[PDB]
This record gives sequence, C-alpha cells and structure tokens, in this order.
Amino acid sequence: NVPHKSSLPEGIRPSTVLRIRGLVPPNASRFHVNLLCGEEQGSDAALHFNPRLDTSEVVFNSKEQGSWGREERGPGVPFQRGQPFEVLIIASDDGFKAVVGDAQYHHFRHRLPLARVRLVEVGGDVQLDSVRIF
Amino acid sequence: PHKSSLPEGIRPSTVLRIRGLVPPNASRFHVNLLCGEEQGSDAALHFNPRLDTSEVVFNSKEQGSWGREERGPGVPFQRGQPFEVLIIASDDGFKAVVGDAQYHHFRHRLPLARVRLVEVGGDVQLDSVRIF
Repeated sequence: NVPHKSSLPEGIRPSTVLRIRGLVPPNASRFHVNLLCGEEQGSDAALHFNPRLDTSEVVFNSKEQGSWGREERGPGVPFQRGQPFEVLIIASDDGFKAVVGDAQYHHFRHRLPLARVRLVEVGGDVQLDSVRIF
Repeated sequence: PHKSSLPEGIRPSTVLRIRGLVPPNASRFHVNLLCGEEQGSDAALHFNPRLDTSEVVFNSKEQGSWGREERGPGVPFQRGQPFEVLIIASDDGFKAVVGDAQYHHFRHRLPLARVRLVEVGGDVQLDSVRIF
C-alpha cells in the first residue's frame, strides 16, 4: 500500500478533489498525505496533512526549500485505530478543504501556488484502500 | 422529492456528495441544480440517469424550455445496487463522478452564481446528501 505516490505531471487545477480511503491499523502512530511539487527528495510540500493518533492531533503544515512553515491544527483527531476512513482534499482557489467522514474538518489556506503541485504521496502507519483524483 | 436550499449559492470547487441505491424495478431518477425556490425555475444542471433506455442524460432548462441534451457513455447505475455520485463545480462546468471514475463533464450553460437549490427526486432511494 504505502508509500503510495500519484504523479500529476499536468498538475492539479482548482476544484480538483482528492479522495483517500483506507484503514487506520491497530497500534498506528501517525500517517501523512503530502502534496509535493516534484518527484525529487525534499521537494516543496504545498500541503502536509498529518493525522497523529499517538498524540491525538491533526497537523497541517507546508515546506518550502527545506523549511517547514507554522503548523495549523484541526479540532481533534477524526480517526481511530481499527476504523476505516474517507478523506476528501478539495483544492479551491483559496486553499485546501479537508473533509473527513461526513463533515468538513479544516480549511488550509494556500501558502504555495496550487499550480506547483505535481505529486500526491501517502505514507506512515496507514493501510490504503484507494487514492483517486477527480 | 428531497430538496436542499443554498442561500449564498455555490462557488467553484464545491462538491456535492450523493449516496443511495436504485429500487429493483426503477426506471429513471434525477438530480437538479435550480436557480431558485420557485417552481419551474431555470436549471443549470439536469443529471438524469436512464436505466430503462440504458443511458444518462445531461441538460439544462432555461426560460422553461430544455436545451440540447448531452449523454454520457452507457449507464453506470445497475438496478438494485448502491451508488455514490459526486458533482464537482468548477470554473468550466460540472464534473459528474460516479463510483470511482469521472463519468461526464457538463460545461456551464447558465452562470454558476445563480444556483440556489439542489433537488433530488425520481426512482431513487436517497440515503444522504452532503455539500462540501
């Protein structure tokens, strides 16, 4: 399953929807969904979606030229060890809408131009069902 | 006969998630994006899967009259089986997603800023409708 990579050579425009489905395994610690600007190592991360079950948090951040931005946090962790999940990452002109389950979870304002995203990466302690880009 | 009101309309990058299942002896159902609460109001999108004819019709009703019909490949709705529909609004049009693949791209004919209501009716058992 992981590390899972979906290459977007043409990039993603606004109104693109990332649908991520999978299971949070028993004893999971944390996993991540990255929107990177390239296939190379250390590429700029327009979005770092990092649910942390060991600390019961979800961290949002970006990375530009090796430096991490300031972390944002959503209301609690909407994931459970031993439970499946469905995440929507909806890219708008203003930013990324993160939907978990049946409710909007957090809006991450754009820190990098959306037109730079060219890679979706899923890693960490997660057993992926499917990654689909609409 | 389910309706969902939208007072401030829908901006681009709006997602409409529809979940449900078609009855075993069902023919056709629809999802409409109307321009107001009034009856017979203009429709920016008409999403009408046709199971008896094995087709899916896209159209728009303007000034009371229907426009030129568009049709998607085949029908991704099997009788007696559940489904999940996404209608994604962009600057260019509506991306209709069925299942795990994009089914059709309906380019805007009416201004998106006019959509004020989402109505789902016909031969469909509606389980949940969410707007993100």
